[PDB]
Amino acid sequence: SNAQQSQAFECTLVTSIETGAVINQQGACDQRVAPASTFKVPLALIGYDAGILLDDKTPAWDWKPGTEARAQDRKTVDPTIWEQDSVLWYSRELTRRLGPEKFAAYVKRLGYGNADVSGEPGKNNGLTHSWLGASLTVSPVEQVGFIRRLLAGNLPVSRDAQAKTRAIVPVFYAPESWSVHGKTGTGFMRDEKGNPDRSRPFGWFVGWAEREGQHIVFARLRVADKPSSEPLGPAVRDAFLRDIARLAVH
Repeated sequence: SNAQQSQAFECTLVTSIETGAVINQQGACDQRVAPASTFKVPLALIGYDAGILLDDKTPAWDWKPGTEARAQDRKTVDPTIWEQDSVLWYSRELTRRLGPEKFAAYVKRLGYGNADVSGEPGKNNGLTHSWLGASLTVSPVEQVGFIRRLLAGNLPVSRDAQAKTRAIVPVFYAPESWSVHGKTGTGFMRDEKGNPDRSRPFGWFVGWAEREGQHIVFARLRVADKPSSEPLGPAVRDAFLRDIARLAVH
């Protein structure tokens, strides 16, 4: 096989909030990958603490000509839609108001992954592409640790910002009355030259879930070595919701 060796892998990490113990772990769950749209969770947190984001419906911004955005994103967006629909330009409008110093200050203070939002050295894309592949990476275990802290309010930002961040995390309902609060992410791994490799798509689903008062925190990440027709983030999500009852039984 003239191609390079396969770097595909899967992780599924579920931990109990009440006992602190791992419930189900498939894969090493320690590999770092760009958070993609999962970064909207700590970015909402940064925005609510800084005061650019106010509540679940404000500020409402309108897409305007000249801004890079998918055809579905060209509408009016507020924090709820931003999270539910993964609106990339709203994230970049939020970082543009934050500025490079405030942005790297919050990411470092949150201890989120490698806390590197400088971007690719030479392209000055820290504020626009760092969470997509340019610099910032995070592992499943670090996704679970951050979400655990967010869920308890122990992150080093205001507790009201954490409450407002939890409120716009999208909600899903899984079998056996599991209420799931999760965020997807989809992207491509980088090739040797630093360009997106479309044969290496990846998908995330990270968040927490509740059933009859018990809480779990989870992270699922799939990194493929072959192209996919559908976005992996939503596919990983749908598979996780179908499985979470058997996954959380231990």
